[PDB]
Amino acid sequence: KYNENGTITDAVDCALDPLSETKCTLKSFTVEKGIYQTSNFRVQPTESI
Amino acid sequence: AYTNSFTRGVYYPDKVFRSSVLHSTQDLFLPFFSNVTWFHNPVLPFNDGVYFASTEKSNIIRGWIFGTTLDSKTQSLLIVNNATNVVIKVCEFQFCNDPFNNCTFEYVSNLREFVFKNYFKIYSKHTPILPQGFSALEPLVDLPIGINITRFQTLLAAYYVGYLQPRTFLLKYNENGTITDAVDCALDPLSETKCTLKSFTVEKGIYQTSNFRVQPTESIVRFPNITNLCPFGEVFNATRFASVYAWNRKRISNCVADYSVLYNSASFSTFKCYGVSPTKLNDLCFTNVYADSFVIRGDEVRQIAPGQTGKIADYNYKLPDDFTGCVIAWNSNNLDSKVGGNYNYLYRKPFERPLQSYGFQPTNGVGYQPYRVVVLSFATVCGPKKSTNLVKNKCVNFNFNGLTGTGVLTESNKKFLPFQQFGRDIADTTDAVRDPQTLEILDITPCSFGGVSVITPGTNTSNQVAVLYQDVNCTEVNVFQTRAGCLIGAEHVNNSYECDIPIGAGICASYQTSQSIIAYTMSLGAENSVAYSNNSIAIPTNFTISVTTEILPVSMTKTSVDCTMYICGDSTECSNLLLQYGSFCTQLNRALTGIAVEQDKNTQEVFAQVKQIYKTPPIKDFGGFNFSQILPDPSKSKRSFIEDLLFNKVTFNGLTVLPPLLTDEMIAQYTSALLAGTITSGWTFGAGAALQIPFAMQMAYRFNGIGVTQNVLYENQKLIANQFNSAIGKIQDSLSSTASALGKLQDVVNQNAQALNTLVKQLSSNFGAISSVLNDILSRLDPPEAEVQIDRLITGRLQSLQTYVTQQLIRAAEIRASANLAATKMSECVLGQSKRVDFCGKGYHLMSFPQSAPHGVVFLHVTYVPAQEKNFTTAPAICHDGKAHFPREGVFVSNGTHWFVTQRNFYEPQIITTDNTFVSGNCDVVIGIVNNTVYDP
Amino acid sequence: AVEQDKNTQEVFAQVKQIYKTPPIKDFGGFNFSQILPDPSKSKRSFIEDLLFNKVTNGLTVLPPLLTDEMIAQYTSALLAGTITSGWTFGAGAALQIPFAMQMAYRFNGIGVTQNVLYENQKLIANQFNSAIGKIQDSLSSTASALGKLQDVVNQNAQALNTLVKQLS
Amino acid sequence: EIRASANLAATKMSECVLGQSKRVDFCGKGYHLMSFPQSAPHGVVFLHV
Amino acid sequence: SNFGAISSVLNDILSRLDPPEAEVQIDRLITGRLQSLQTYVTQQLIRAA
Ligand SMILES: *[C@@H]1O[C@H](CO)[C@@H](O[C@@H]2O[C@H](CO)[C@@H](O)[C@H](O)[C@H]2NC(C)=O)[C@H](O)[C@H]1NC(C)=O
Ligand SMILES: *[C@@H]1O[C@H](CO)[C@@H](O[C@@H]2O[C@H](CO)[C@@H](O)[C@H](O)[C@H]2NC(C)=O)[C@H](O)[C@H]1NC(C)=O
Ligand SMILES: *[C@@H]1O[C@H](CO)[C@@H](O[C@@H]2O[C@H](CO)[C@@H](O)[C@H](O)[C@H]2NC(C)=O)[C@H](O)[C@H]1NC(C)=O
Ligand SMILES: *[C@@H]1O[C@H](CO)[C@@H](O[C@@H]2O[C@H](CO)[C@@H](O)[C@H](O)[C@H]2NC(C)=O)[C@H](O)[C@H]1NC(C)=O
Ligand SMILES: *[C@@H]1O[C@H](CO)[C@@H](O)[C@H](O)[C@H]1NC(C)=O
Ligand SMILES: *[C@@H]1O[C@H](CO)[C@@H](O)[C@H](O)[C@H]1NC(C)=O
Ligand SMILES: *[C@@H]1O[C@H](CO)[C@@H](O)[C@H](O)[C@H]1NC(C)=O
Ligand SMILES: *[C@@H]1O[C@H](CO)[C@@H](O)[C@H](O)[C@H]1NC(C)=O
Ligand SMILES: *[C@@H]1O[C@H](CO)[C@@H](O)[C@H](O)[C@H]1NC(C)=O
Ligand SMILES: *[C@@H]1O[C@H](CO)[C@@H](O)[C@H](O)[C@H]1NC(C)=O
Ligand SMILES: *[C@@H]1O[C@H](CO)[C@@H](O)[C@H](O)[C@H]1NC(C)=O
Ligand SMILES: *[C@@H]1O[C@H](CO)[C@@H](O)[C@H](O)[C@H]1NC(C)=O
Ligand SMILES: *[C@@H]1O[C@H](CO)[C@@H](O)[C@H](O)[C@H]1NC(C)=O
Ligand SMILES: *[C@@H]1O[C@H](CO)[C@@H](O)[C@H](O)[C@H]1NC(C)=O
Ligand SMILES: *[C@@H]1O[C@H](CO)[C@@H](O)[C@H](O)[C@H]1NC(C)=O
Ligand SMILES: *[C@@H]1O[C@H](CO)[C@@H](O)[C@H](O)[C@H]1NC(C)=O
Ligand SMILES: *[C@@H]1O[C@H](CO)[C@@H](O)[C@H](O)[C@H]1NC(C)=O
Ligand SMILES: *[C@@H]1O[C@H](CO)[C@@H](O)[C@H](O)[C@H]1NC(C)=O
Repeated sequence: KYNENGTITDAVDCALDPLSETKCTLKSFTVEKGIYQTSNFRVQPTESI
Repeated sequence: AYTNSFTRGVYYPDKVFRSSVLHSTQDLFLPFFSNVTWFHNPVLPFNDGVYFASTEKSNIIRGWIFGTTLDSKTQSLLIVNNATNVVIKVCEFQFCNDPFNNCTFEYVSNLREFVFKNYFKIYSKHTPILPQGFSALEPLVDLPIGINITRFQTLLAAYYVGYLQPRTFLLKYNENGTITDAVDCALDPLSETKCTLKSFTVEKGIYQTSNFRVQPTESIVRFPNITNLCPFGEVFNATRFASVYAWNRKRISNCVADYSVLYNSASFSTFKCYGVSPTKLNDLCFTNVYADSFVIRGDEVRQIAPGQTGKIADYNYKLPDDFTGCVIAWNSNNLDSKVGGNYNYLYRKPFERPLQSYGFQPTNGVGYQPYRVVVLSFATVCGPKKSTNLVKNKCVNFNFNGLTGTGVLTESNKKFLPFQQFGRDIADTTDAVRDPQTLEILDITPCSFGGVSVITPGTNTSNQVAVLYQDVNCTEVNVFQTRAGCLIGAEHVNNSYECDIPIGAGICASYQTSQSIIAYTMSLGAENSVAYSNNSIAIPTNFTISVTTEILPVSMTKTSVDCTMYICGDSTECSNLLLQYGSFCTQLNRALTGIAVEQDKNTQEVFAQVKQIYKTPPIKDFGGFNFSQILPDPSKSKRSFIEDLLFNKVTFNGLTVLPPLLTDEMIAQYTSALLAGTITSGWTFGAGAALQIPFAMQMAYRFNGIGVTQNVLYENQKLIANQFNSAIGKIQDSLSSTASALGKLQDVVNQNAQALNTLVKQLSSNFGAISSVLNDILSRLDPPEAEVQIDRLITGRLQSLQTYVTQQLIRAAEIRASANLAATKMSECVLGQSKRVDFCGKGYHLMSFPQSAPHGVVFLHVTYVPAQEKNFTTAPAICHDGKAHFPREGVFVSNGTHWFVTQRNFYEPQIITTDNTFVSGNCDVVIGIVNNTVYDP
Repeated sequence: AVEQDKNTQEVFAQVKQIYKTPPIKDFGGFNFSQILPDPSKSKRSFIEDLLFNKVTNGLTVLPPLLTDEMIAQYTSALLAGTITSGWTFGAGAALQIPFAMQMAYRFNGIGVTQNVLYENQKLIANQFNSAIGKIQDSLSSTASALGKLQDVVNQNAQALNTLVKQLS
Repeated sequence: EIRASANLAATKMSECVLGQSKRVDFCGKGYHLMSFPQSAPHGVVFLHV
Repeated sequence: SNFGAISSVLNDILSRLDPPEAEVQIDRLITGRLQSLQTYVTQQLIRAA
């Protein structure tokens, strides 16, 4: 978040928690009441065959 | 002797397992119902490949020979089954005239079927018992020989030989991956329909499966007939030639230069071109051509070339090393040579013009003879492009100067100006041309074409079809010519009927009685008339209560597509490239999310008209009206008998489906509440509080609302309740009997399924890429090259999603409009009594009941419809004491002796009294007024 | 293309039977001869002819299922019903009614007692007849009167012309 | 849009021609009595009385 | 967005490259931006309906 003088005054770490994910998805520091789709859960491979 | 191959000649096209799927493929298969030669030894054609089959008891046939000669010289393929094994060899075998080294390959291992096709592969099947039936042959032997086979011989019992063709088949794979059936897409128009629809079953209707296009039969090439030629005869047939030191240079320009004379002529000792091919000189064009003409000694003619040295090449006549042109020369021993010696020819940068003479004499050797040499050094000098004759009134491939195309040439009426060679239609389209040889103008009519539609009854009834060729005549293609096109196979019938399968322009087709496809002008309904007069009125004396069913869609499947997983499924390299498109991926996700939300809004707006959940009592006394088939069944999902009938008649790539907020039970609770409200409190629950009312009384209001006095209901209450109960039973029979009753909901499901199926199928497309599979690109190419192939897939897949989303949004607009209408109908039709004609079905609307349904809502509309009527004499008014009496309600009628007053929607004559009529104006004013007596109580 | 035939049928095919008018035109003084089909000619009314006369690569065009004559038959049937059986052919049977009585209903339907119609029937019929003549003058004089239909045609023509020109 | 227009036209024929509309300004200005349909190129024209 | 181009800025492409290559980089931006307008217009027409 850049203010009027171009100084970064805030930030969202998009991997910190599910609310941060919502804030990054909506490109906002405020999230309104509701349900939002932000990602896609995926099981990762553990072996190489 | 020949036999019918029926459906034999199918084999597994590859080594990939498939199951429970209809797969379309094109390969060399035996065409269905083809002609196979029946043998019971000769060398036969192989063509593209061979279908071979035999029926044996004693196993006489042992093998085959394949090749081009079957007689040494080259390799032949010998496949022989002998004793306990099979021996395959491809040696340069010397065969007997009547059979029955340098080897590159050798290998050693009742109805029998084989496929021998090209390297060479063998497919086969062996079954106990040419018999009719179907099975698929499987690959057993792969022979990577690279051997040319044009002919083959069978080594010896009956056998059949057919030939394979590159035609498309729809192959049906069962649960175990066995091909159990097939459609030959080239067999007939029904097979084409089955292949087009990717199904072995075809529904009744008209389908466009192909396109008819008239092909050109010959080509026409036209150029001006050589108005200007260059004088090559003044160079090669010149009376006198110059020396090599100081030669003649003639300029060749502004002409058609025909070099076939110089090339083909046998008078030349040599003809060689350096920069260009000597046989392309008439196709080529040069800016300028110059002829350098001189006489030199035979042995020195070899110096007239690029890259040469010597007396001529260095001091007299030098050519460039990058010289473009042709050197032509011939002996002049009988022309220039003289007995005492011709010494008039003298010799010493490229083309740059002390000296000695040549002693040219007729008696010297060949190397000492004079040769006349002409060098043509190479826009204004172009070759004689050849023309052909022009053919009119046929489809041709034409070429007029620089303009080409396909069409039919006919005489025009277009007055081209003296300098105009070509013409155009409004959309920059060639309409006519001027012939370059003859000053005539010809119109170009595009060769006839149009869609090809197959008209068919369902395949559950008949496999007979008719074919309609759209917007064409019956010359280019039991034939009926109509405005819509040329219909072949349907009979023309004079009698009109209700439309079944539409053709267009007033024409429909059907399958009727023995039965055949017919075409006819459609009927718009029965012809009738109203028995109108100034003094006659028809008034209903009886009525029925009917129930109709109106089926409306409310919602779409709430699909959702993950744009990243769809395009770049578990691929980091693809995702990095996908991000170069900014928000395009995000926009697609947002658009689909918005629709999924809208679909819950549609359902809520349509069903949640009531904020409370109402239920009927254990008391079902509604005055004889039986609602048990529309009310929820308490022993079960809590749905009615009709609701169950409605539901029972409708059916890993980032594509998922989200559930609706309101489930089938929740909707059932809303339709239950609305129904309980409708039955026990009428419309009052809609306006506000649910106010209980006896059902018979509620109906009294419903009847007054349509102009039928309440006493009619009570006097005929038993009749009305019985008609209602019967009508509901009829609804159940209709819904149970045919699933087509709910086509409107099934159509929504089908369109959404097709949209999703299309989106998945597009994943297999290459879009110009080396592979449709992202993982196969990544495993083959390094990033500098892989990224290009991936971008091709991203553009195609991203474009596919954009197409899908646009279609879903437009379709959603239709569904939303339907949902808005359904919501409007429920409020005005169920939670009230609509007066809008044909809004709640035909008749005078009384009441309606909602029912739940998959992806939509179904309404049962209960309406009042006149059943029986009589012809009454009428008048607008009656005369009493000279004053004009008008009815307060209803009309005046006469039975032939007495006048009565009665309500318009039900005949119920009353005595005309001062309490039934009012007075306004008089008998000298009202037109059509008649004499009567009005009773005064 | 299929949808466009559905639109046509939903709008015009609203009557189960094709009804014709009688040889008598005694409709209480109301003159409908300019909206009824001309029996001497394409079986269309005088006004319908005015309406029609004011509207003007791999690409083909399919005909409609219902041709101008089929539409004319439906408008004729609907009109015959409207004039001789009022609103009842809509609900069910095409019950005959004298035109003056049909209008009496129509007047009561707007809160005006039917005696007004009969007392002023000559005036009302004359005003109606005049108004229809005015419709004909308006349609004949002002081509733009049907601008909505011309605009749909123009938009479709432009869409096709754009598609073809893009080939260049 | 054409479909929506056709649906409106169909509604009008059913309520305005076959019946007697009580919907204000649905069948033109004034108190609606009756209407008559006329055919037209690519559409329908109504005369509202 | 780059849309496959070396730069999202048209003036940067023109200042850095001569036409033989600049036209390629520009064509990539034209396809992407033309596609973006087509997407926008389609959404405006549907929303407008
Ligand atoms: C309402 O109609 C249902 C039928 O739709 C009646 O139920 C049937 O009653 C008969 C006689 O007892 C049984 O033989 C049938 O098997 C019943 N059918 C079903 C589906 O249950 C019901 O009795 C009627 N109720 C009233 C009050 O008339
Ligand atoms: C018209 O209706 C009147 C009234 O019902 C009929 O006159 C009656 O006819 C019955 C015999 O069916 C007599 O018993 C009554 O006394 C008659 N009433 C009067 C007032 O005369 C009359 O017959 C009917 N006319 C026709 C042609 O049906
Ligand atoms: C109703 O009956 C009366 C007779 O009682 C009719 O009045 C007569 O009409 C004729 C013809 O114009 C005159 O010659 C008589 O002198 C009139 N008689 C009286 C007493 O006025 C009247 O016209 C009839 N009306 C209808 C509608 O039939
Ligand atoms: C309806 O009005 C038309 C005029 O618009 C009448 O037709 C005219 O009839 C007269 C004879 O009385 C002829 O001289 C005219 O030439 C006709 N004109 C046209 C345009 O046809 C028609 O007769 C009237 N019909 C009714 C039932 O009143
Ligand atoms: C910008 O700087 C000025 C001082 O020059 C300060 O008064 C103002 O509040 C600053 N604005 C922001 C958003 O930090
Ligand atoms: C095979 O050809 C003969 C003509 O020689 C023809 O009569 C017969 O019907 C054909 N059979 C099939 C199956 O095509
Ligand atoms: C089949 O014929 C070949 C001829 O080369 C012979 O070598 C082979 O042994 C024969 N097979 C058997 C089972 O005898
Ligand atoms: C086999 O190849 C040799 C050359 O190595 C050739 O001379 C001989 O004729 C060939 N065999 C036959 C049957 O032609
Ligand atoms: C196979 O032999 C034929 C001559 O019978 C010849 O025309 C054809 O080109 C040959 N094909 C190949 C692939 O050698
Ligand atoms: C698959 O094989 C099993 C075992 O032979 C058989 O019972 C089953 O019917 C087969 N399925 C099909 C579709 O033929
Ligand atoms: C072609 O020859 C015809 C005579 O057969 C002549 O009339 C015509 O003008 C010639 N055309 C050209 C272009 O020379
Ligand atoms: C030279 O004359 C002969 C005989 O007439 C002729 O056949 C040949 O084509 C002529 N050569 C050229 C270049 O015209
Ligand atoms: C349609 O054909 C199937 C057999 O594939 C049969 O079971 C079904 O009853 C038939 N339906 C009708 C309506 O004849
Ligand atoms: C083309 O169709 C018309 C009917 O519209 C017919 O009269 C004409 O003869 C047909 N043309 C040919 C060459 O048969
Ligand atoms: C219709 O009937 C006429 C005789 O009135 C006859 O000439 C014509 O061929 C018949 N057409 C059909 C399709 O039956
Ligand atoms: C109407 O017709 C039915 C026969 O379907 C009869 O039972 C009923 O009594 C009749 N009602 C009247 C009012 O005529
Ligand atoms: C009324 O009279 C006409 C003409 O005779 C006849 O066609 C019609 O069927 C009659 N209506 C009734 C209800 O009898
Ligand atoms: C009703 O029509 C008949 C037959 O044309 C006629 O004799 C009678 O006078 C007409 N009635 C009125 C009131 O015009």
